[PDB]
Amino acid sequence: MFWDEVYKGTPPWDIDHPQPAFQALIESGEIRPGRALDIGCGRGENAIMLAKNGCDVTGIDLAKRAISDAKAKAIERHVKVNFIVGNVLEMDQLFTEDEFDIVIDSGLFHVITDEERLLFTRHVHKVLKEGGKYFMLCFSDKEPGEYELPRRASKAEIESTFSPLFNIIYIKDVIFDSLLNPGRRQAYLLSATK
Ligand SMILES: Nc1ncnc2c1ncn2[C@@H]1O[C@H](CSCC[C@H](N)C(=O)O)[C@@H](O)[C@H]1O
Ligand SMILES: [Ca+2]
Ligand SMILES: [Ca+2]
Ligand SMILES: [Cl-]
Ligand SMILES: [Cl-]
Ligand SMILES: [Cl-]
Ligand SMILES: [Cl-]
Ligand SMILES: [Cl-]
Ligand SMILES: [Cl-]
Ligand SMILES: [Cl-]
Ligand SMILES: [Cl-]
Repeated sequence: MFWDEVYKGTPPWDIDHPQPAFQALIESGEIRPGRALDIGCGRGENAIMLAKNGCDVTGIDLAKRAISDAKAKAIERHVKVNFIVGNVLEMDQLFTEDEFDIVIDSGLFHVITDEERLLFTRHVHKVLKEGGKYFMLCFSDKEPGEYELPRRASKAEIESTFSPLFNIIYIKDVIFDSLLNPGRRQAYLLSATK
């Protein structure tokens, strides 16, 4: 399918290190040891980073190629991570309620379609523990109107999407590392709690 196609090679988000915004959450004390889920984990850089910093990590992604490459990376780097092929819009059949202390989202929200957004928020909300944290990284949208392609998320769009089920702690300007020529893209980091 679609996501197997993009992993026939190295897509622009598929950097060889964890995203700096998530590394900084470790440095700032915001990500503390617990059970963590990386939704749309790709080839596993952020998930492995969380695992090397005291978390029990599960990563879920639609693309078997990404999951297979993520697993091999964890094996190479002597780290234990639970990498599984799966659909975040169906993960109620994979995880029970109130399971994860942390959910990280590095570019998944960015690709979730409008008609799947409410369902997406509900599934993320369901698998998080009481008091659980959701950290989401996306490209920032500060331009009036919605002509920009690919989509980018404004603070209003983020607030409108995640306020119904989450308490928003902050939406911070950050950088998103990319393989494309402006290798640093303006981005938002949402910190939210269940
Ligand atoms: N419904 C869904 N369920 C699980 N994964 C999904 C999904 N829709 C898209 N994805 C995955 O979400 C990822 C977005 S690209 C981001 C990959 C990784 N988080 C990184 O930072 O490198 C892709 O790997 C894609 O296969
Ligand atoms: Ca806009
Ligand atoms: Ca937008
Ligand atoms: Cl990093
Ligand atoms: Cl599916
Ligand atoms: Cl279903
Ligand atoms: Cl479970
Ligand atoms: Cl629907
Ligand atoms: Cl418009
Ligand atoms: Cl880079
Ligand atoms: Cl709640």
